[PDB]
Amino acid sequence: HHHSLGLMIKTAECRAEHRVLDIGAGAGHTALAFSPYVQECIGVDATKEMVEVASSFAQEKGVENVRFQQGTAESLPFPDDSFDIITCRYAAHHFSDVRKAVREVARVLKQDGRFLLVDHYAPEDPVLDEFVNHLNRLRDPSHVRESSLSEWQAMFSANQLAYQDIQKWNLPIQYDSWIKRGGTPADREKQIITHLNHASDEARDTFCITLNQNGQPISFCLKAILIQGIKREG
Ligand SMILES: C[S@@+](CC[C@H](N)C(=O)[O-])C[C@H]1O[C@@H](n2cnc3c(N)ncnc32)[C@H](O)[C@@H]1O
Repeated sequence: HHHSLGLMIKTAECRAEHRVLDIGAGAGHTALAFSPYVQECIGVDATKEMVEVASSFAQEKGVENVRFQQGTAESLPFPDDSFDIITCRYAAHHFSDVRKAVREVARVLKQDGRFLLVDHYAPEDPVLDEFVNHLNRLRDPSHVRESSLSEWQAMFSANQLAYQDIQKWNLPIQYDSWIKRGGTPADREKQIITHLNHASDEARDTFCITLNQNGQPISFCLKAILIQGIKREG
């Protein structure tokens, strides 16, 4: 995943003196990437098991200035106007209330502070929408929703956040490995496979469905993007 991550560093326009907050931080890859360039990274993740991974991994790469902690995006501990940068990467489709999360991002971000949000997203067409969302709840039962770009813009505007699409790009997925990494049972996998085999034309177009002649999926694409948001006023 080095591309999404590099873009954020290019787009973030770091400063020696900045403080960074990585939300849904995971094994903490974003949080570490930033570390050489900013003062301090803080990262939150909901699962405690992930805080530990993150924090030991930090230690393993011996970086002093990043630290992880447990919490949720819908309720960040931190004070208002207390970060220059916030990163959120392939985590939002997991939040149980993305509306609130943005509101919190808004709160805790400083004025003219930047929100670098990377994720994949539903196309505007609701039918294509369901398609890509249903393909992912099937793979990952923890998948809440990948909101659409209209939706992201409406949320940004709703929170005095100035929306800019830095760059889109298709996310190739190699079906076979995607399944492994995701741990899915062969029950669900059969539903995934039916799903991909009965794709509308529009669907197998928009998501690059490539299949073995036996119906067995080779590959497809998610729609990745990097929105950047900047806290202005209302
Ligand atoms: C798939 S990981 C994303 C990868 C990671 N953020 C990175 O940049 O490398 C999604 C993360 O979201 C966390 N998560 C799920 N719901 C959350 C929530 N409501 N608030 C904060 N984190 C959440 C999970 O623990 C998980 O680590």
